[PDB]
Amino acid sequence: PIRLPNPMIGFGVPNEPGLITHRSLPELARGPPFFYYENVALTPKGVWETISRHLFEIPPEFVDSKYFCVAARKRGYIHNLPINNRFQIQPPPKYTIHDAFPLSKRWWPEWDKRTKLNCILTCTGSAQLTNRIRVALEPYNEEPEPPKHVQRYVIDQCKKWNLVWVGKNKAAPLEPDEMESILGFPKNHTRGGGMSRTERFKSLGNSFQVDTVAYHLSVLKPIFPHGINVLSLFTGIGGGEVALHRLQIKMKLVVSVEISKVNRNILKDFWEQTNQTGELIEFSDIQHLTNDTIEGLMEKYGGFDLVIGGSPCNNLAGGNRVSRVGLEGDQSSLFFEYCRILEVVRARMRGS
DNA sequence: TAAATTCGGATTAGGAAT
DNA sequence: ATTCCTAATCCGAATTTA
Ligand SMILES: Nc1ncnc2c1ncn2[C@@H]1O[C@H](CSCC[C@H](N)C(=O)O)[C@@H](O)[C@H]1O
Repeated sequence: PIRLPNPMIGFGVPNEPGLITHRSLPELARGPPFFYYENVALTPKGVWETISRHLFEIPPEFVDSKYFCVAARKRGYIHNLPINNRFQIQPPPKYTIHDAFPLSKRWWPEWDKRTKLNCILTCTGSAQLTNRIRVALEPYNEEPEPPKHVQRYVIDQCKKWNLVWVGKNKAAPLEPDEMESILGFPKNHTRGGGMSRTERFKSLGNSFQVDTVAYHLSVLKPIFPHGINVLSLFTGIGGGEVALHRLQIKMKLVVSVEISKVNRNILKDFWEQTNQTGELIEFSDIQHLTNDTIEGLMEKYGGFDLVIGGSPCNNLAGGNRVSRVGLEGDQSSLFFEYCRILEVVRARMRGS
């Protein structure tokens, strides 16, 4: 049974002890191509053991992105990248609630001792929840401090729904541009492209924390001085593309596979307004992307140097109330589609 | 009818006391 | 090996807005 590390610092995080500069990886796991798989860390029993077995028995690297941003994000990363001499993209985002939310100290109670947000999810706190918190604190506004039982109803619900103090006894959840900034994306990365505000919440909560991924992908910069061909599976709003962009790693070609059209619109928008000189190729459903097209694309452009993606975690997240059935759920089973495409790439890159 | 709103517990792990 | 607590958690779906 894989037991998650405590602290969840992986092979080491900036400004913290325990950095490991060398690991031994199984020979069946060696590149080329380099690959990078991501999923949530807190899965049902036995999920990561199944994932590792299908990804060459590489032990996952579990990192909580609270060591990179203000909001926790416990994820497991399986990859065959070198782990020595990583680096972070500058400047790093704000570390604490005080610095991330400057206007917060006007409304923040001193019995709310949070210095760190919980994980950014796809379903946001209710407006009726903000009211039930405002009504609970109302009968104690001329008292210096409300009682204890009134305090932890508010504190437990603020932690449960990731609420920040925005007004007088007003605890409201994060807005999309605040999620964008914490997740390492530039401002208004997901505003246009036909994305409704509701769709912005779901696309953001499902995405990478760019600084964490960029820290891991930073070892690629000395290896490829002329750029890389990238195979992006389950691209989303392009977390890996943004990370590679901030690392100043040229993207000669990006074959993206992402089924949501507004996500594909967000990526093409990002591709043009960053003036990417490379070519972007967008596919929709991974279940219709045949092995022969992969080989066909690899023969035109010369194989992929990196295969990066994160399969759906719908059936693995603890927030799922009706369909948290594990790796064989209808959406998270697309993890084996990731292994399918990756095996095609390895066939040409390394042989047998 | 796209968009917005609301509410709906269980599964893990760990600590600490039997 | 049990019991008992705190604690975090890339969510679905039914319904109403507009
Ligand atoms: N059948 C399918 N084919 C291709 N993509 C799919 C798919 N089913 C779900 N997806 C996509 O897989 C993505 C996983 S979310 C991961 C996206 C990435 N971590 C980011 O930075 O945004 C989702 O955006 C979802 O739309």
